[PDB]
Amino acid sequence: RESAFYELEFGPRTIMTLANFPDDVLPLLQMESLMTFEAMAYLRCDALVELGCYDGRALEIARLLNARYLGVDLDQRAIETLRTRIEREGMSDRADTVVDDILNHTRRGASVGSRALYLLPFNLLGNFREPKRLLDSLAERSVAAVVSVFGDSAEATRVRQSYYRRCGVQGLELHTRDDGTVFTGSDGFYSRSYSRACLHALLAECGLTVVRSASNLFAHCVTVLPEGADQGF
Amino acid sequence: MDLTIGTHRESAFYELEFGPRTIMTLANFPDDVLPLLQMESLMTFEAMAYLRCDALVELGCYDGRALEIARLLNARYLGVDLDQRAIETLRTRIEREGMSDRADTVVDDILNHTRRGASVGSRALYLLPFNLLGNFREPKRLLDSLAERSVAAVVSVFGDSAEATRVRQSYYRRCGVQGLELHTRDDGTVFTGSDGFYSRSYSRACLHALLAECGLTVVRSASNLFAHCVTVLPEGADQGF
Ligand SMILES: CSC[C@H]1O[C@@H](n2cnc3c(N)ncnc32)[C@H](O)[C@@H]1O
Ligand SMILES: CSC[C@H]1O[C@@H](n2cnc3c(N)ncnc32)[C@H](O)[C@@H]1O
Repeated sequence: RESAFYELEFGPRTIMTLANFPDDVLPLLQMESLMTFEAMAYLRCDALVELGCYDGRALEIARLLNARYLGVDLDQRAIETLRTRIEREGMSDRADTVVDDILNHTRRGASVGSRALYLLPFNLLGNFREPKRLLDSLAERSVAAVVSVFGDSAEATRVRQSYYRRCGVQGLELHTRDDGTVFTGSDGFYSRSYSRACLHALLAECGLTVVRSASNLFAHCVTVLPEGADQGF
Repeated sequence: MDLTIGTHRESAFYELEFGPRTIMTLANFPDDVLPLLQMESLMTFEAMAYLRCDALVELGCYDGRALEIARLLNARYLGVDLDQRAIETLRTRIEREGMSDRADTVVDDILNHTRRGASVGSRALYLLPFNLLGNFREPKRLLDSLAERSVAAVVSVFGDSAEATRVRQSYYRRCGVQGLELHTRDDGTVFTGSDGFYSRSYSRACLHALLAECGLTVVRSASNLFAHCVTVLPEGADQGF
């Protein structure tokens, strides 16, 4: 199961500590941040729900839009950092956190605001062997999602190999596929990249319409609407 | 006549072989640096769209930390840095992302560029990212130079909160700044180092006062626990489309 590696004491910390990031990770994070900001404005989302938020990697986006924020992560320590930041930034009335599995939240959690955008950041979707389970759950509590994945360029694969080595992923193996590159590790680590075509196809199969699609050397970022989601203001 | 007079100007530390690399390597960043970088990225993106800037000039761009902003707006981009290795990385990325027609780089002192450089596009926004302004003991000459080739600037600085000062101390130690000293001041804490390293933070009030003294009007101001980011217009810059 996808949650196995991130239930390990230092699974999340090793993956999300900036100290383990090659410089070339930054353009993926920057594209995703800008797309999330623009999507929330255009689709009139009053709430941002960040799945796998760690220490609140998208909190600043909600802050600049005066939107509600919910961060969901399994990492208790990273959530305490986020809780402290929310308090010190005077955002207690607008921002909250939950320590839970993201699938528990998407299937069972209460609504955040009236029009919530769900962010799947920094290749979160790529950590799922069966991603349809997560994508199918989004429609219930959201009018929109932003999905950020690693691409399948030679440079993307090289950056990822360097990244996952620095994180100290054990039994790290590279598996070249048609529609992306899969990395596996011995402690249940799983991460795949996506071709633009494979990502679009997967999203269509789960009833998610692509409104915006951005690509750089390292990443694909898409803004999607559920089929049957209200498109109003 | 004098052995070291004129040798500790802002450019001195960044003319050292590994000066730029040590400061701009993402691995040396505490996690709490990321909200500063995210806020300035969002403000730069929004400013360019609203003010109809067709060009982004990133001063101290390193490997092209704001290239993605220009790319997502289909804007022209110029990256200015003293670091040849980081500019080479940026040139490769520009080629591979098919931006050779609209993105360029210069290896030069940012002050040489702002004083003597040709215009970029028709309406350029100048980005002073990641506390660049704070590396100057006397920043007024840089701010005074901005009006000539720009209709707008985004200025990103560390704030003077207890947390900001602690994050900066951790950050500068991870960069391996030698003889690191912390100088507490009301309007922004100053860190110094052995090889000419100088970095100050700014209070909201001090940053606003400095910008006004240099004829730069704040039109948007954002703050978090760690940082202040402002969008400024020069007094007399055209504000058309
Ligand atoms: C951005 S993907 C990595 C981050 O997402 C978090 N994460 C990954 N999978 C889950 C999950 N199933 N439930 C909650 N948080 C998760 C990890 O703890 C880490 O902070
Ligand atoms: C964001 S401040 C650090 C970055 O700005 C660059 N930088 C600092 N001062 C100058 C300067 N005077 N001219 C050019 N690049 C500079 C450094 O080389 C580094 O990439």
